[PDB]
Amino acid sequence: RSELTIVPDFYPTMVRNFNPYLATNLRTTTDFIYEPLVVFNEMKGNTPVFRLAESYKMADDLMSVTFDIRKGVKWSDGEAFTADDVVYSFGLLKAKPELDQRGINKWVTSVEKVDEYKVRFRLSEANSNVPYEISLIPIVAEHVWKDVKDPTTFTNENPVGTGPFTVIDTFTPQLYIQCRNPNYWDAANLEVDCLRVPQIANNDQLLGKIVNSELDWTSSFVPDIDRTYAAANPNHHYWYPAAGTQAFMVNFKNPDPAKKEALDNVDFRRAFSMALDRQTIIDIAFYGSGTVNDFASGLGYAFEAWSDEATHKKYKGFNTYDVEGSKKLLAKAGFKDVNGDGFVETPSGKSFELLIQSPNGWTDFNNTVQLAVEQLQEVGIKAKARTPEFAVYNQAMLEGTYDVAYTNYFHGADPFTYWNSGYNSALQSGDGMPRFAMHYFTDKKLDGLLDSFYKTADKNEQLAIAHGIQKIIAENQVTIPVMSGAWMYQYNTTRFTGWWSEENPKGRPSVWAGIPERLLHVLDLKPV
Repeated sequence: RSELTIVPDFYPTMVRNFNPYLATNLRTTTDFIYEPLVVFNEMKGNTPVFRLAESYKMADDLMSVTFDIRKGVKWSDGEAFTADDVVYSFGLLKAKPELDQRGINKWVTSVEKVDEYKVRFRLSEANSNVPYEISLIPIVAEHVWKDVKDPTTFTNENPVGTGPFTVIDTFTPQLYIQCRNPNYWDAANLEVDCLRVPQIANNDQLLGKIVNSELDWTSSFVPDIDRTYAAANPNHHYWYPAAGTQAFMVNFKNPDPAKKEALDNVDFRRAFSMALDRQTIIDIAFYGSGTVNDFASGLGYAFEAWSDEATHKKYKGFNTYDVEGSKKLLAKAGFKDVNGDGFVETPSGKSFELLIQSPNGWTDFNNTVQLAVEQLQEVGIKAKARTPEFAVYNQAMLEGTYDVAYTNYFHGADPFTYWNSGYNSALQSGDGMPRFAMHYFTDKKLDGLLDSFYKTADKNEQLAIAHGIQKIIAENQVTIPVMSGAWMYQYNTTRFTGWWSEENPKGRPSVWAGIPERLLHVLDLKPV
């Protein structure tokens, strides 16, 4: 019996709740107990990997999509998994919207049974991203939940699932073990017999247990990891691939004529970007946990699959640490120190200072701004750090009164979330809008491409649209991308091999609930 010790989440004690539809539950329910129809491998162009369903096909009008259920799949209790399960699950969520955590009801008007192994989702809007959203919704057993009078308080203590681990072998306040689904449709590929889940309340307890080498799969913050964890045992490894993008946003409509002259100048934005030392920002402010983002468009290495490598190379130098190239571009653009103070004045000769914002209390971001100031000072740009409370920092962007601001962004399964929220001109106005697109740069074509990204299910067409967005953003150096966050993930080779890593980058390696790829990952694990 091979047991794999995982820590998808911390708890003060173990409470037996495997209801996939409750916010508060055990983090080994989704994916392990209830297998999705499809798991999209986001790190790899968001390519779908077929599991419970064999295939899906959207209508050319993109108002509906059908899935073909794989035949022969059984619930850990022996019962057959069919379209009836899919139809029931979505109906349950449609009728009791609080069970719908992801808000899928927004997209799916109804789910109908085409036949025992084929289901059709009817949509309320043309959107080729719906199959991806559908994949994230857990499917339960109709023959079981139909008799569950209270799905909102039901704790599902003796789960009947389609996933690889459905048997609750041990359950105590300090530990629970979830073992192999005896009717698992893909048992041949499952070599791990059980999931050993130890109770760990916080980072302190985890650190102690992880350095002692008693864990296999974790996704927790580990301080001074190379010294504390890596050096303790040669079987101690970790891989932190790229995540969400972080950057400095410049205000194109700065109300100060002099500052605008600088910010609303593509060459100055490029100089500003070449002065930054990205790798140092990651190593110092983020303790080495992050990835350099030298994409002028901000695409980032989490989506290199979507990148037009030619557009990347062409502007990559404007997003690489280059002190003398910076001083030179500024010189060529007319930004000269006519005052004699060591700081560049605008080309029309006006003096200026740039206030760089970061929310009060966000230490890593605050330190990043401080480093940016030092670095900008080396090229003649006069900047000063400021740390207003988030509300003000946020209001200043929505009101367009700020100069420069460091910020992170939401990170989707593909580049859309970043590009749309960060650059769609329609998001720069209206009441209740976030700060993400508040740089005030506008381009009718760019918006056109963003709004068409999901209006085609033709991948290559969509891919072309991606390249189109990338070129517009990169050539205008709209913002100054700095880095990509890190996906936390540590693995131990003492008991298993096959782990994903920089050398074997099959996908997002984290063990957290919310990372569907963890199912495919556990399936690549082989005991030692």
